[PDB]
Amino acid sequence: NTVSTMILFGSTGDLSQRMLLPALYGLDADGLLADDLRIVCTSRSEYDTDGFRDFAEKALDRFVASDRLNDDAKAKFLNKLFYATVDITDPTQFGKIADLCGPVEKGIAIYLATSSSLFEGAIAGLKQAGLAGPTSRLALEKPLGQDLASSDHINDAVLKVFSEKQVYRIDHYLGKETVQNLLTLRFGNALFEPLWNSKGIDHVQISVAETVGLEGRIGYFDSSGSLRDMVQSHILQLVALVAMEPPAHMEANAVRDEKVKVFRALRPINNDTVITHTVTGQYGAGVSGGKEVAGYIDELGQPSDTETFVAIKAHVDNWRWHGVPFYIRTGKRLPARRSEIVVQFKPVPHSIFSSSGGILQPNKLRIVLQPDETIQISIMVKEPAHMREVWLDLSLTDVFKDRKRRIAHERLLLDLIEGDATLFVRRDEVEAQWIWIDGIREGWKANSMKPKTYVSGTWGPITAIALVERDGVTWYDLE
Amino acid sequence: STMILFGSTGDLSQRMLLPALYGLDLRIVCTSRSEYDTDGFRDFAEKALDRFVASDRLNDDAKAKFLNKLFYATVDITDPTQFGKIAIYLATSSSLFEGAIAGLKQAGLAGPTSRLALEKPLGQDLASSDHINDAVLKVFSEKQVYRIDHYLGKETVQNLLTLRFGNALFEPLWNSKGIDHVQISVAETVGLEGRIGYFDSSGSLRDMVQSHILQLVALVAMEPPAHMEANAVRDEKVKVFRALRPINNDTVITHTVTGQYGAGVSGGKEVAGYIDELGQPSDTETFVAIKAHVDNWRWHGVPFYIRTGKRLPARRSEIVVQFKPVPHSIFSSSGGILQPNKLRIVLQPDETIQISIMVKEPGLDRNGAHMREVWLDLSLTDVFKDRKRRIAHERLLLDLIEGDATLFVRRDEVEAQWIWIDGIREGWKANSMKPKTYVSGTWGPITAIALVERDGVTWYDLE
Amino acid sequence: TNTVSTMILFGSTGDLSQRMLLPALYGLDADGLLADDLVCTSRSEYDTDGFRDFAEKALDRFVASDRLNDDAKAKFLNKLFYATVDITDPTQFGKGPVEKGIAIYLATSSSLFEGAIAGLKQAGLAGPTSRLALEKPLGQDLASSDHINDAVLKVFSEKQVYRIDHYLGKETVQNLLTLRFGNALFEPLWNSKGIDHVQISVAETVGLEGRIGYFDSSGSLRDMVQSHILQLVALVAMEPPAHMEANAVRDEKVKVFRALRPINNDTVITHTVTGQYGAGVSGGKEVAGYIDELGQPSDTETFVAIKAHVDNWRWHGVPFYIRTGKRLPARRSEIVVQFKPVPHSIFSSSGGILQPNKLRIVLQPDETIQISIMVKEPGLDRNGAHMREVWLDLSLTDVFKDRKRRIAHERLLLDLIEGDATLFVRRDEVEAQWIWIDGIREGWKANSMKPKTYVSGTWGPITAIALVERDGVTWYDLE
Amino acid sequence: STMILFGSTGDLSQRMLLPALYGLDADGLLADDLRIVCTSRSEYDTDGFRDFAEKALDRFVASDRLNDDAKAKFLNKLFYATVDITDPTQFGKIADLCGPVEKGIAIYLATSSSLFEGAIAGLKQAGLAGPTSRLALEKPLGQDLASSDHINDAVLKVFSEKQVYRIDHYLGKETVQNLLTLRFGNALFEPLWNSKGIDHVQISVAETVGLEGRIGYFDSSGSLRDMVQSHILQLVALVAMEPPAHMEANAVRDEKVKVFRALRPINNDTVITHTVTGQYGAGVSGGKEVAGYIDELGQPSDTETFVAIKAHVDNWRWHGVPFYIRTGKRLPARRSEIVVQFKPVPHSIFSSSGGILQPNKLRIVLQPDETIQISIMVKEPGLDRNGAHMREVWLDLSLTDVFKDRKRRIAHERLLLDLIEGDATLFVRRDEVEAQWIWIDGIREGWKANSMKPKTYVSGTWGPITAIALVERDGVTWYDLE
Ligand SMILES: NC(=O)c1ccc[n+]([C@@H]2O[C@H](COP(=O)(O)O)[C@@H](O)[C@H]2O)c1
Ligand SMILES: NC(=O)c1ccc[n+]([C@@H]2O[C@H](COP(=O)(O)O)[C@@H](O)[C@H]2O)c1
Repeated sequence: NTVSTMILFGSTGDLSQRMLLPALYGLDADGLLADDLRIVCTSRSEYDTDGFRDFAEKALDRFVASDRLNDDAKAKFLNKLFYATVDITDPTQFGKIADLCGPVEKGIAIYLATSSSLFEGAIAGLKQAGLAGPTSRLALEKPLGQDLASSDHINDAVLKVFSEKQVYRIDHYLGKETVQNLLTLRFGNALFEPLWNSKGIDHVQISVAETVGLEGRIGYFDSSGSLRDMVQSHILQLVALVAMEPPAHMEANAVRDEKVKVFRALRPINNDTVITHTVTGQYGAGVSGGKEVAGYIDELGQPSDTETFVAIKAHVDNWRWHGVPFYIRTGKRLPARRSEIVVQFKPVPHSIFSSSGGILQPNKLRIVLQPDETIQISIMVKEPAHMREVWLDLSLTDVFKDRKRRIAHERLLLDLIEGDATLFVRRDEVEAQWIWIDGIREGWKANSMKPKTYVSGTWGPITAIALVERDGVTWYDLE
Repeated sequence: STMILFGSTGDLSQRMLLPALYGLDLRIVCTSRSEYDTDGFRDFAEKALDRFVASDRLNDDAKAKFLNKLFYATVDITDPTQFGKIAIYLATSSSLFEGAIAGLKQAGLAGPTSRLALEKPLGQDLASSDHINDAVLKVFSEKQVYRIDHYLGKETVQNLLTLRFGNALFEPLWNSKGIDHVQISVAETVGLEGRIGYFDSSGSLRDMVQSHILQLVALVAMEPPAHMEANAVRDEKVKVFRALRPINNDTVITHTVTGQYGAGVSGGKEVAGYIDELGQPSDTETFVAIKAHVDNWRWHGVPFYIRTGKRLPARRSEIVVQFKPVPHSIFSSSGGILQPNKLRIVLQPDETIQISIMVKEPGLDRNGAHMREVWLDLSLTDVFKDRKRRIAHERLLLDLIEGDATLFVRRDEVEAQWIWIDGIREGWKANSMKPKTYVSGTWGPITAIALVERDGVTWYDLE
Repeated sequence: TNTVSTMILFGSTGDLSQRMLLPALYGLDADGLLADDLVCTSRSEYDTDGFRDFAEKALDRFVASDRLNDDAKAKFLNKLFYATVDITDPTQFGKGPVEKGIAIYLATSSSLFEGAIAGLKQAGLAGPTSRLALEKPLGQDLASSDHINDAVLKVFSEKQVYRIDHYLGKETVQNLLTLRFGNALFEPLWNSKGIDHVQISVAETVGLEGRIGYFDSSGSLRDMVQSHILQLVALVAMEPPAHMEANAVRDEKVKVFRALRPINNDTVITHTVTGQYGAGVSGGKEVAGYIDELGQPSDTETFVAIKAHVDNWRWHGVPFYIRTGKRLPARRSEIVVQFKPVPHSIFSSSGGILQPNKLRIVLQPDETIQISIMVKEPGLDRNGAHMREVWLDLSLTDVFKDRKRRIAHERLLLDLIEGDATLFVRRDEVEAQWIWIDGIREGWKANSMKPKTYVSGTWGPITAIALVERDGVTWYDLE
Repeated sequence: STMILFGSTGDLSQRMLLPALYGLDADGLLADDLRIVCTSRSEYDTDGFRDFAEKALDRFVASDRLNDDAKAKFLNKLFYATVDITDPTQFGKIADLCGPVEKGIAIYLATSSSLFEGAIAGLKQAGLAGPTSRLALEKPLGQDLASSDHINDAVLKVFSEKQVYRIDHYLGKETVQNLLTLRFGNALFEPLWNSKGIDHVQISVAETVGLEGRIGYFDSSGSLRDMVQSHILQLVALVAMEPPAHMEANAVRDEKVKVFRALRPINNDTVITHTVTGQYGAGVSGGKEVAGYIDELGQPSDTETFVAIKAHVDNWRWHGVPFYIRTGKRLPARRSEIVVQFKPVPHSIFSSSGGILQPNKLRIVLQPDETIQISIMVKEPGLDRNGAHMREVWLDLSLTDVFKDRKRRIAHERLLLDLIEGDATLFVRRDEVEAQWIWIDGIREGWKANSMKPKTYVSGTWGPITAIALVERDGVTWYDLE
């Protein structure tokens, strides 16, 4: 089902230069593209197809890794680069894109790199062009909704023209190689699944932490907040991958179908539940990176009711996971850039050792998705009569230094060209994720909850550290 | 106080025990097959003191102290008058014990407050261990007896129960289900020097499987005690050995393979064959391998693959628990071996724990998407650069000083070992089975290589 | 939510509108479940006004005697209508309040179903106000089934469609999930570890007599395994729904349907068996063979037998033995989960049979759940003491004497007047059912498997007992 | 060979043992050569007291087993000499009474532990002791562990442990014997027999009667010493034991002793929380008005007749699983039974629906009937508007119905035959006894320092209100049919 005609919308955007064109050339330069591939890039600004190509070369030079860069391999990729100045608002403009496009039976992959308000106009023009017709796919990587209603608004109006199979919603997460091995680690190994239940598993937690701020995306970040921005998709995907029941086989939908279910089955957070289970944290002026950094209001310059931090004790309510607290924690201006997963297991049924002897420490498996990728499992070992909880450590980066550090889109981009792709979100996953997330905002918006701030680099609001510790567990911290 | 190390003037107590004993610092009495002087025993100790940890010997004023305080005394072990030339260890052998035990006690008196450590196989047939034990227990106290397994005291052997029972993840699969087979391997690069004749009567099997490994097996297969009591531990090991599937005269043909180290190379030098070194024809098995079966609710149908040898290509000690594979491969044929997870701990050669894991390879939606096996390492001897890599024997003497057997073999344990062992012997001897020569530095007879492979399993090689 | 006062009946002339549907409806109105204000169209044209006489003939001799009463019948007789029309002719179909919902029940054949849609749309009956139910044997091939389904879908929304399987209404079939997931003892055992094989048997003493002509089309495997027995497999293997939802439960069956090991053309010689009932004894009486009863020589199976495999985490490697049969020794539908034997016999072989535990759900004619345990016989023996297998028996027929509900159909039917539809199948379910069964038929046709004769009343072809025998498994029978 | 019944005048001998022996004679499991010599403390001195034994046969033995002709064959194997354990000098009369040493002598002390030691001293003078001689004892085996040990120590000093065959009446009943067959002869249970899958265990011996003619012996001990140190504690070991490798006497025991060694100490502190005591009180029993225990005693009474405990085995398998023991006299019904409540379903797929989904339960009634059954949830049949109904149900097995044919025989006949056989299979070991004794001695001390008072319950009532609350605080209840 590979597509030899693809159209790049929003080609004027930073993402297309920053994450799209470099990924493409990276696929080119290695030969994953059928050389009979058309790529009709479209932007409002005016450039000659040879012209646009020169702009792309700048982007390729300013973004593609130097080792990949080759003046021959760039040129071979540019001769598959064709552009066409078009207004969306005017559907009559699209026909010029249509003439460039390769025959429909070969098919068209339609990337949308714009704003969700701009989505509605563009789809209409394609049908007159004929690009709207089946044999056309469609990817989306935008603020395509903040609540259900918009997402339903945006999706319902799309599903009018295409179908779910045509739609390829994309999550930057799942591009990540580390995110992907997680299914392999759980289902390529038979030790984890026996204990991957409510019994022998005590608490689990997610922490996507970053020192960076909302530098540049502020004003636009102020609309999402950490919870709309990172946890809505990115983090709930981690939960799905870690809690999903296995599919019978590695199918796009069957994999999705289990994640969809995990999204569907979770403890809802209600009005009364939110004060107990939710924590907010804005950023105080603080020194981060050894350099003093300004508060959120400092940079924002305006009153703001957005988070930057979130931390939620979620519950998966399925036979397997019912009653296992899932402790989420994301935020900016944190002590380290370290996204990580810690599964903590229930302690041994009986400590047959002396009370004096080191208290047993529950076995825990830790995976850090970013920046370093490592997998470690806690154990107890008698010391050369005492013990130390010592770790069985492994670094993926050490394991495969040679493998190329491809970009997260290079991979995502091809799945879309190749055929049905499991790394792309579905409406069923999308509606459920809002279901949980939305209420949370409405319930705590209805509760006049206002974020408790911390000085930047403080590890977040004190109110947080107690959400976990009033149940008796601590957030994993390096020592 | 005053001890007696009968056979301290020997290899047993020149590197393994007495050289290690330097750390164990009372007047020290030591018997001697080569009966030298008081100062000379210290001088002989001083050469062994030279063969000790460089830092600990250099730091110790003990080497000066050893010259300062020393005891030597014609052992006269055979003589009823073997004594007078508090606790004595029998660094002697089973033969150098029975008469030795009878006479050493009589000259200085005996009864309680006297040591009783076999420090030996202390038996050939059951009757040997039986008779020899029986005459001891009727003359000592059961608490006084300290049968010694050089291994059990080794710290790496010890953390197993902490490993096994301090960790939730290992036990759910530790079953008949969830384990495909277990694998124990005692390797040495060395041949036999000066011990071949004693070894030749004993056999490799008797020297290591009966004492060094069977305990290891218990530690690996035993059901836990309610609490970590000396007898609570031992009572559950006894349960293991007594649940060992007997090797009949029929089970020996298919389930065992004998070997013998031939002539070859070891490292950068080349060594000669075994019998030629002996100078007399030997039918002793330098190398033996067993397909032991333990039958219990937990394990019935889990093969235990034994392997200890001499002049082996490399010396390594470790256990390979290979787990029963995933009930289903949720992936396509094209990507991933999906090789079974295994837990491996190096023991005597180095202390490390590693678990086999399978991780998806960095990949793009190419036609092939393989997942590679990866291991989680812990260097038990690299994280504890603070803890002294102190010898294993040194600690056991502390337990003797306590007078509580924290780790000494029990008769009800021991008698379980021979009954199984001797059934291999009486049996395969009744079938006229003979040892197979193997090149020095190779991996025993090729008859073994087929023992592992008729099941669909292979031994463990790092490469 | 039906707002429905109108019922549509097709195929009344069949031995189904009389034996099951007409008595079923008798209950729906004789206990206040049918509105007082609340049609009969014949696949075979019949003289009219016969039905008021016909129901008394057909019902009296079909409905339960205790249930039967002179009064209840008159109201039912009045409500009933009878127009003599032909499915082949659309104009006939046109010859019914709009406000009342029209619910269309199709008790004809799959081929006749398309015509009914053809006349309804044109007669004025098909309406958003119309809900249509369809018989279980719809289609002989996935493409034929997909053909009819696609046509109905344009005419009717999926919700209006109510795909019928009578097995899903049988009480013993319904509580199967309650048995499995309302009880924690069963689930730990329900895995590749702890289950040796599952064993299903729908047994029948009666060969088709009137229906042989229509049967010869659909093999015993098509008539029963496609719908009835294949649902049983879902209930006995389906992973738990997080919550019981009509679609999620159907969704999880679909997952089970899709995880069956493909019976190709190479796995048909080894994992399937066909049979045709020869001549023998039925009730001390001599009854004739298939080919005698039906003159045309035929390769049709009056008996089938499968060794199906579910290849997921839970079930990979657990054999599934399915044996629908005609002219068999008994009418006993019965699932027999046989569990893995003790990991070790800590008991001497001489005194121990140590037979494996078996969960036997008897679905008909008697409701009788039971479990088998081995218990020591009471005697004084110094050695080799004997141990005897014993059964813990239950009787849903004896325990629920008070509940007193006669038939599955009345619940399913009433449900269509209610519009619930949880029992009714879903399209995605249907199509995964066919593709698996279609392969088994194609492989035998490509592999030229021909039914073996079995004297009528002998469990089946000798070949079945050997399909189990090679694997050590036997066919459970009361001994 | 030759049997001796020390304690011959005992009511227990009259009902439990003399009927059992008749059954062995009737079935011809008893040698014609074998002769039984009985010494009774206070009555029926004449050898023709067989009539007194025959009286015992009538009021106790089953009619079908009873056979007028068969009695005489048995009674003319009965030889009685009046003897006093306290005076050794009269032990001789038991000797000079058949008892050829080569045939050998099987000695039964239906006497109390206090009388145990004295009887042994007479036998050694009589030449009864040492070779060719066995020895049986009884359930109490001493007031305390030191008390049992002092009597114990001298037994092994006199006969080799091979020859002591201590009797725990429960171990040997067929329903008690099957337990291990239940546990390890099937694969269904053990997946869940752990601290994951189980809510709690419940062992309960109930009795409609009080103590009559047993009161003087009874007020020395108490119900826990009477039917717990030996009986109910054996049952606990069988329920919680890790399986043996293969079914050998010591292989079974060595794990049972561990279950006893595993149990957590009640201690002085836990008794307010884990111990409930009762004193049988005047009321109804059997439909009859029966007298209160103190009034029957004729003296103040500190002994329970009822106890209820929250036992804890602290091993890998059972750590933290409460075991609710409850043995009583004048309880509403006679019925020994075990109820395993399995930990409830992990999550409910039909949580919205009304039905409770009660936790599964394995019920084994050892007495008075023999029965195993299983709690399962199954959907209630209904036509449902919206919402669903689920009713719990029982999978039935009446062992007696399954094997009615095989003769039903007294546990003692199995227990006694092994004695002549010289078999220790249903006979307790000293290590078994000490572990049971230390636990009991510690609860008794805890009761002593806290001065707990048996709390009076009515006759025919479910014990004291104190016991119901101890079960209630967990949420657990007591199984009561209906
Ligand atoms: N007893 C029955 O007649 C019965 C049973 C199961 C399915 N069906 C199917 O429903 C329809 C019934 O038509 P007849 O009543 O003419 O057989 C057909 O599609 C038939 O194959 C009938
Ligand atoms: N039913 C019983 O009498 C019974 C039950 C268990 C043990 N015992 C023991 O047997 C002897 C009974 O003697 P009495 O018949 O005088 O009660 C005592 O040692 C007693 O502890 C009696």
